Amino acid sequence: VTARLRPELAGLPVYVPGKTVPGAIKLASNETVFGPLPSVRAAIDRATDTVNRYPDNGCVQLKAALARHLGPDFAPEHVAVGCGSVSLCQQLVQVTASVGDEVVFGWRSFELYPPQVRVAGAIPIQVPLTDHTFDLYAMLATVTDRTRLIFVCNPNNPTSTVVGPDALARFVEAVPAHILIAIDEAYVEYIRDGMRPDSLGLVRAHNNVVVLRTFSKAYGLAGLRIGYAIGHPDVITALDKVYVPFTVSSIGQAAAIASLDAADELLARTDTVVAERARVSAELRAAGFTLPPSQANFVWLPLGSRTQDFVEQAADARIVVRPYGTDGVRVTVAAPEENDAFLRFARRWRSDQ
Amino acid sequence: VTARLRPELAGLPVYVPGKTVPGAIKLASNETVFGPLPSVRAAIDRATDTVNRYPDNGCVQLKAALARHLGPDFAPEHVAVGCGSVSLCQQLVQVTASVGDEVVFGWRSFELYPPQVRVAGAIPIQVPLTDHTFDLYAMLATVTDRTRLIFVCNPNNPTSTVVGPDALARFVEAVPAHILIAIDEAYVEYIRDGMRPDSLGLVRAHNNVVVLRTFSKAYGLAGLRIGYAIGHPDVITALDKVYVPFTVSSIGQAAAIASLDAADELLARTDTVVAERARVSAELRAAGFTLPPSQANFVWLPLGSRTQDFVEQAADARIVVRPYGTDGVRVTVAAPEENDAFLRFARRWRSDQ
Ligand SMILES: Cc1ncc(COP(=O)(O)O)c(CN)c1O
Ligand SMILES: Cc1ncc(COP(=O)(O)O)c(CN)c1O
Repeated sequence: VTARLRPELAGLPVYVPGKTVPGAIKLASNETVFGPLPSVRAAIDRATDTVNRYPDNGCVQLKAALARHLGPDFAPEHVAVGCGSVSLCQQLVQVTASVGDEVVFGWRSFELYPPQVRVAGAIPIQVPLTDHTFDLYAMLATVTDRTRLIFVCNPNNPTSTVVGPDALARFVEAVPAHILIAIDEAYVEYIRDGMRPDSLGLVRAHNNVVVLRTFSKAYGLAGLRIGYAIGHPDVITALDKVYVPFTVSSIGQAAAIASLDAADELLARTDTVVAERARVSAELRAAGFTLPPSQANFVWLPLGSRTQDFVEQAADARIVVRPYGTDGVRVTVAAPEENDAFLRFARRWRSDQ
Repeated sequence: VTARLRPELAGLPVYVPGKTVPGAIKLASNETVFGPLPSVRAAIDRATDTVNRYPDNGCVQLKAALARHLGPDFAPEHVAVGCGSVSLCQQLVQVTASVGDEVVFGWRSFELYPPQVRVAGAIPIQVPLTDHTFDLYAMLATVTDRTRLIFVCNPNNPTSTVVGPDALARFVEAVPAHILIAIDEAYVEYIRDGMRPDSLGLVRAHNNVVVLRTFSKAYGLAGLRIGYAIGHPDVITALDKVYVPFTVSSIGQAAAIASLDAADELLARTDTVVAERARVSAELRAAGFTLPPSQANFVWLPLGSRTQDFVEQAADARIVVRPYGTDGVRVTVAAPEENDAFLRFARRWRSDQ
């Protein structure tokens, strides 16, 4: 006899992380390539002095720094902080959804969403993409009385694309006002070409809109786990009710504050990533690959049934890229020498096809 | 109109942390008082270089070290790691309980249990203590067909006591074998007087027993959030299914590994805390305070309706102690000079009654 566990656990689609392989360049987790700035390193060591003490459960000084960086329309009451935006995704489910409820999102999208929804006893409504892009029209139509939460992943992980900014505004305006809408903006700092939506204006104009952002990519703290949500104080308060206490570490909070102080410097680096993104995209298309327009720090190769082969052969060339079933491969844009290694491999692989 | 949130959120008993008051003596969060060893800071220093990279989702190195420390009868498959044992408490609830299900625990016990149970839509069965100690007989009598999880907090937070080690074994033997029993051993390193149970023996003897331990107290890493569970590989596999990805940070893992390597030095320090505990207990009793026999790094003062006054008066003396309703005050055993400052206050307060 064994302990009786919940029946939902069997076949639960557990999250599978990007691999780390000795000897290989990693283009599978959308990480930026630079270690911490001197001031960030200093804050980590300063926080290390008092590691025997619990963190601030409320991340008070971080919220004050985030509110200031968000501008005059936002105060700390509009900000929740979580142990990665992955934690905030679960907290959103925990404040909205229970047994038999529905959570709507585009698919393929962040692989985190389905299992977290299922843990709540709710059902994920996975709405197909159109041209590798969230289909807001289709998502709206599938709303029912039991729809408790909607995720819009923008830019989308793993397809890299963004919806039209005006289209997003129309969507939010059309959704029944009682349904929480979470706009996942993990990659927002990489959006160019006038495609960034007025996400903060949407949270101002609508009490049911919450925006998720992260320190893991542009701010370079994927190792330390700081995500934040921007929303209406009632929603922020609810998220803080289900927050697992102390999960955002002291060192994480201090490192995040120091990163905010260096934001001009850190955000300027995204311009370089975007330049490589354009170059990687141009070279891949010149080789004969087709891929959608990326607004993130990665590209999406919809290789279908060939994704497994591409990834295995990439591994043989000491390059780690990220497979998504039989849909495609997500390739991070990183250092120029890593991007060149990937491009050389990609040309060679497609020639062999 | 506001976003519709779950009804269970209204009046949820949200976890209230111990206050942190700059300039005051903090005896409110059961923290140890020493900064990290140079070897631990060095491990953090090395990990700081790659904070741009995600942590190991599987905590492979840490699990291996934990399994070595647990001895020849335990391998990594018996160990789950969480972002604090507080996260593992939620994971336990997530693998066992949903709407209508029951979770039984002694009360007063860990403030964390009721809200996490309610977040699952489950029903907390709160079984009164007897002489400030878990009443295993009464808890057994409360078991039903809907009992999905049992918490035994040993030593108990906040009352500081343990049940008899044989009584614990008999309780485990008498609980129906399909019900998961979690033994919360956050303070196990402080148990003396032959009162420590054979919890690892119980795990080996029973597939439905899981033991929770932490790096936050004896190992002095409260700021960095590492807890671990020891159990049957099926339970561990299940806990890892609901684990929020990457929540145990890269720096936390490195610090925890370093702390295991320095376990002889760190564990030896528990003897000094134990000596202070006996000393403080004698000083309080001589000053007219009754208290149960503590096996933790804190004592429990069953002040009843006077706890608010005691805490307020302590606060005015620049001493932070932890109030629990109209039941009592939990006071951490910390540095000798800090304990003496508290004792001075305690004697003063006593004389004013
Ligand atoms: C859309 C999205 N949201 C959240 C996350 C998780 O980020 P964090 O490291 O802040 O948890 C990811 C990971 N790439 C993502 O793609
Ligand atoms: C019984 C018990 N369990 C778990 C915890 C949480 O410890 P951690 O810091 O590992 O989350 C505490 C905190 N005092 C506790 O008292």
